[PDB]
Amino acid sequence: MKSITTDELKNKLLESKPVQIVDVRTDEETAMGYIPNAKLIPMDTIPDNLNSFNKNEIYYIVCAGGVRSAKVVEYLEANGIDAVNVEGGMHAWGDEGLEIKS
Repeated sequence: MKSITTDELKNKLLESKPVQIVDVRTDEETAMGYIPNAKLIPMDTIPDNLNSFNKNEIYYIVCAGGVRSAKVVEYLEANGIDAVNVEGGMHAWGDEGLEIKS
């Protein structure tokens, strides 16, 4: 399984092309703050949202702790979608610089 640390993912904020981050936590969790610009697609709803992903992009999958996200990476790979688990999830990312929607 492809994997990336939160520090390495943060480093990609310095890059030209925008990175695709998908937060698969529940609505209750993401409501407390999520990574700016992340797609919010709770895990249980992922099979209903295959058309949010395309076959040309890499998707970095984040959950609370990097467990749920790993199962989502396997599911996406079985559907032909490049996905990378974000190690340690939001626990590793921290709670600073997050967005909450008005």
